[PDB]
Amino acid sequence: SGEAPNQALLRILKETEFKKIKVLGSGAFGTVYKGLWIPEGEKVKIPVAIKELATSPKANKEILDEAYVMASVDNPHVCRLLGICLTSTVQLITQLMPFGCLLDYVREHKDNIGSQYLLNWCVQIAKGMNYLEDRRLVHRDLAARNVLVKTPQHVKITDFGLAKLLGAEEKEYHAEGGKVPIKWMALESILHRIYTHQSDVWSYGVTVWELMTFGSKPYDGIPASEISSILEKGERLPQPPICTIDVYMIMVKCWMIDADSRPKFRELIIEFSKMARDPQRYLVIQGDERMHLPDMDDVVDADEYLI
Ligand SMILES: CC(=O)N1CC[C@H](Nc2nc(Nc3ccc(N4CCN(C)CC4)cc3)c3ncn(C(C)C)c3n2)C1
Repeated sequence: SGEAPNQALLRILKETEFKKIKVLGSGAFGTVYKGLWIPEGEKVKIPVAIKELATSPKANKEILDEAYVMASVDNPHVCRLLGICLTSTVQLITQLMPFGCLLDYVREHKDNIGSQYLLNWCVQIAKGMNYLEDRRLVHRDLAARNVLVKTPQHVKITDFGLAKLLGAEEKEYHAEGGKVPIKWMALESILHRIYTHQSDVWSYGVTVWELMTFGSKPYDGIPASEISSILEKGERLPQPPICTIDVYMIMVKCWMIDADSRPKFRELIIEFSKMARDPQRYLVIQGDERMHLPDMDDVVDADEYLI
């Protein structure tokens, strides 16, 4: 066969199995709800988020593309769809990520986040992305806002509203118009609308910068139309205060002009894993030693060695 059959199950869930309990988020697109899912006859209550959007035939087409992608992934560091409800406007049903997105989380808990948590998040995000790359999937909107927190110890990548699947012999995605976030975009993406796993790596680099600065805005103040010019001249995001040159050098590499010179996600996993073994040698954080939220230099556990 040209390509491999996608045999994922799309699950359809009766409206009467859910119970919206509270708006969680709203704006633009639609709103996201917190709820409970109680499958029929089972004795189980599953905390869920329910994501919708008035009915426009343009919207439903796009939310179903998103369900398609979310239903095709299965990994501890990715959010998968639990199912869809076919109400007048189609709802996506996902597992509830109780602590919200990671951007707001690091802003809110700035003063209580130790280096161990920061480096572990980098390892986990890299594992999710490496998985998405295994599934031949280019995310195209990786950012701190699109990483969610199941616990402070455990995060997952979300938001496949722009994700694209690539043939077994296709190696780029050539996009069109439509608002993409320029400040997380690789250079090739901004000049040529080309996207690859390697341009996800660039976006990974920006996301890591967001975390290290406890939630700063990339090129704060700068109008998007300028970014391509800044980047072309050779400018990048500044080294975060807590960052050793070891860590910042990794961010810089994710931002090479030559996309094949950037690190692979499976390398990002290895490098950050090693740093996670001695956190304080790589991030310098005032008060690090006592923080709480609810030669073997080269040793890597096999679980983190992925080839
Ligand atoms: C950037 C943006 O527009 N967002 C990010 C969050 C939301 N999308 C979302 N949220 C989920 N859960 C959640 C959300 C906020 C909290 N609190 C509420 C109380 N605040 C003091 C602190 C945070 C708690 C939980 C969520 N769970 C699963 N998903 C799916 C769609 C992956 C979620 N999406 C919309």
